[PDB]
Amino acid sequence: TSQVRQNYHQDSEAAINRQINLELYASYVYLSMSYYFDRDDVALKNFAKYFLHQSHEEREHAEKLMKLQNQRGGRIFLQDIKEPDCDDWESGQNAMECALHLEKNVNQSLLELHKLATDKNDPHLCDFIETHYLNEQVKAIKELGDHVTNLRKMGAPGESGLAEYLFDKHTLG
Amino acid sequence: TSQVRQNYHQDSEAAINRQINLELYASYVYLSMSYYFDRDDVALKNFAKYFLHQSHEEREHAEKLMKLQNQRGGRIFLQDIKEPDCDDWESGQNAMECALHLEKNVNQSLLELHKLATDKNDPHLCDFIETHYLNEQVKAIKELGDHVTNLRKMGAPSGLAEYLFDKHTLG
Amino acid sequence: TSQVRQNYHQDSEAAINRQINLELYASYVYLSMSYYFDRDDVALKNFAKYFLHQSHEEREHAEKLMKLQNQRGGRIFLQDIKEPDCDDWESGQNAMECALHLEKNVNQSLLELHKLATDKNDPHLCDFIETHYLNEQVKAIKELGDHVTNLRKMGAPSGLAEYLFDKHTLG
Amino acid sequence: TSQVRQNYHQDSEAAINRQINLELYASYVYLSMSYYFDRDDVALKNFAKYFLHQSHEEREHAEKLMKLQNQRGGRIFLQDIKEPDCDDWESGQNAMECALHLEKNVNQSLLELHKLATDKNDPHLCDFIETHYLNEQVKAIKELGDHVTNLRKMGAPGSGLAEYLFDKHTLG
Ligand SMILES: [Cl-]
Ligand SMILES: [Cl-]
Ligand SMILES: [Fe+3]
Ligand SMILES: [Fe+3]
Ligand SMILES: [Fe+3]
Ligand SMILES: [Fe+3]
Ligand SMILES: [Fe+3]
Repeated sequence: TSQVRQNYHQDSEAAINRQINLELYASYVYLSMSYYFDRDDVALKNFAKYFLHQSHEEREHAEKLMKLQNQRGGRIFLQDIKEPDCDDWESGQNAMECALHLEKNVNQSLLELHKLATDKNDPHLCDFIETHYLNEQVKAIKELGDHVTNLRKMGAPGESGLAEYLFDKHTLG
Repeated sequence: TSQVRQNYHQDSEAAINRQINLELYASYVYLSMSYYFDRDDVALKNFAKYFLHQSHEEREHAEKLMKLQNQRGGRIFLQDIKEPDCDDWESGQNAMECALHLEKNVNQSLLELHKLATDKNDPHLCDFIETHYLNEQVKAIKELGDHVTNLRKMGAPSGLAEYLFDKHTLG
Repeated sequence: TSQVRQNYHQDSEAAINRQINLELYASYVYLSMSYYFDRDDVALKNFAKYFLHQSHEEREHAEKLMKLQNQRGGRIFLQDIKEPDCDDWESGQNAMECALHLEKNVNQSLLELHKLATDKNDPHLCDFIETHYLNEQVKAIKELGDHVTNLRKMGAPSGLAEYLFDKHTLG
Repeated sequence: TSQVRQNYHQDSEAAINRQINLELYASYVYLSMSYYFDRDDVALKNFAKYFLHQSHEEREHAEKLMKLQNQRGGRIFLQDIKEPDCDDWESGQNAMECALHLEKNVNQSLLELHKLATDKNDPHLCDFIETHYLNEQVKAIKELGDHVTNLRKMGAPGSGLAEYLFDKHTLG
């Protein structure tokens, strides 16, 4: 037992390690999407910047969980970061929709983590999750929904060939 | 009677209280419209900001009338602020047209208030209305007509029209 | 159902809409009090400013809840904003006591909202309430209690208490 | 007949001259009140400076009316400035009530002026009065009402602290 460990359940420690893996996977997914849009046959430079920014943000999320693990006296256990679902994301609107699904998945995992934390009467963990992750997920999900809605209304794939270009310039640029 | 009251008719006092309520109602309508555009399935950020700004401006018009009522020694009476007609404004052009309708309604109320003030030989009230409200209304109504016209000509409910208008006119 | 909605109970959506109406009501009450102290037969300018500031804060609270409603994927439904209980608030201490009662009623509404969010295992909502509302309410309630206590001790309805408190505390 | 005169009724010209005299009279009244509060047995410095400022503003209102008379082609006719109704203004509250009565009388004269201007179809004069005088009067009157209300609620002579505290904390 660590000299700092107090009121920290083995289940919470394990769940935190799982969340670390999931944030790493999300970073990887966003990296994949970013360089999809860097392809010369896709060439949407602001989509690529947007997703690269998201990837680095997810990496930070994971590092903050690793820090938390150590603060509470748990022990980090790392697993394979699995390859993203695909290498071709097929359009700006589809990439946005995939990111929305990903972030809702991460949110669900964090909500189950919070529920585990309350069931184990770990207020520090409940507040850590509320303070640093829950509103971030809500804000991210809302932003992705707004982006999907706009691409949809614009006719993005294919209805209007200007849609992805204009959205890249005026929303993501 | 108030120690400040001079040449201020009870009909004018009553009309000023009605106008106060109308300005507060306009503020409420604009707040409703603004957050309609903040929905994730509408997502037009500059429409939402535009209408929020108009909402705060309407609140300011109401408070200027409350100050005026007190300045002349009338007494403020507040009524319920009615909920707006819709919670769904359906489109950027529809909301712009509803705003134009609302602004012409407010203007007609202000013109009737000026006609009342004229009948009561209240030049201070006439000039209050002229100075602070009449050209404000004319400018608002011209701006809204301009907006409606551009959204019309752009083909707005072309799927790009609301997007582009939000970016380049309101943004 | 909204594309963004997740772990957001229908009951919580309805409670947030009721809270929006209550915050707007508080804004209306504070506006009414503020311009009570603006009339020439009351004439306490800093009481007026204080209550006007509170009115604008309450409007901000309402708008933040509408933003929240949209963020979570619910739909804003607006209703009449009821006229305040009085148009004449009769004294500075009485207005401060009415404001205390109002803030306590808002706080009780927020506490019931938090309990509902706890029952529905919505930790995002619980922290929204804890972050933006609960301690602001405790601070507002203590500040109002402070004001009431000083006005009570100064002998407020001594003819000087209201004037002195208006200058030396609310100035 | 002035080379600049246009749409300017003789009646309006006469009424402008009467207004000039009234504004100068108001200035004189305020001067009187100011130095009442400067005497050693009254000794309220901020009452004194408030009413002095009021006097100087009244003189400005008079001079602007003289400018208008000349702008429109009228001829200024000046008359005795009457001595004020009182040498002793009795108290801070009483002086503010007298100031309130004075401004309400000037306001009534201005409203009668605007009515005459309306009747003679003189929109330039109507707007001169609206722009420079009507809301000035409304604001002055509301201010004096506020002051009277506070003094009387403080138990001012119409508590021996009320005049002192009002002089320090409101007129300071
Ligand atoms: Cl002529
Ligand atoms: Cl003091
Ligand atoms: Fe994350
Ligand atoms: Fe918390
Ligand atoms: Fe308005
Ligand atoms: Fe509030
Ligand atoms: Fe004058």
